[PDB]
Amino acid sequence: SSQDIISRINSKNINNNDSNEVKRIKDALSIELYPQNLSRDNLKQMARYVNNCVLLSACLHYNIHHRQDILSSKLDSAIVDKIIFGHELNQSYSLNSIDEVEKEILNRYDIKRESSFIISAENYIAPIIGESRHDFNAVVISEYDKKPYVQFIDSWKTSNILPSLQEIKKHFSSSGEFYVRAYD
Ligand code: NA
Repeated sequence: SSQDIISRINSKNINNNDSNEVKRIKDALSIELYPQNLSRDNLKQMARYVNNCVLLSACLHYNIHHRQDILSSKLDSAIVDKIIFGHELNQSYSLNSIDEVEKEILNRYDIKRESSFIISAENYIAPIIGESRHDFNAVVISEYDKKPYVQFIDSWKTSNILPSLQEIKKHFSSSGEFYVRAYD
């Protein structure tokens, strides 16, 4: 798979309107197992390893999928997805709150055991700039004899890379859509 990334990122079959973006990605991206059942501490180490929020979140998603620390950073999510995964990842319908994101993810896990997702928020409050598009990650953690829970992961937000639901909710007002996507 990582060799397919290398082929895509260096290819000449690219619309020149996308050239600078692909170059920014190529410049940032580095290419170098974790257990099948991840722990919260595993996720912390993976989030630290990878660290632009769209690139970071896609890198982390990829690493989680392969259970290995492969991609890191040293942007249109469609272009990023095409490079890292080889296609755009299919999205959910728009969701209206981070609470609803959590519920949808728990439902997907309940039915299909799908456990790792990229979240795209429209009106995330970033420092200084305010409401803005922001990507981050969510993984379902299953600890012994405990109900599965959603761990949000924001590898960009280095002050708190594993926020609680309460903490991440601080970064939203009622303004905003959310979308969930995942590599299959
Ligand atoms: Na926070």
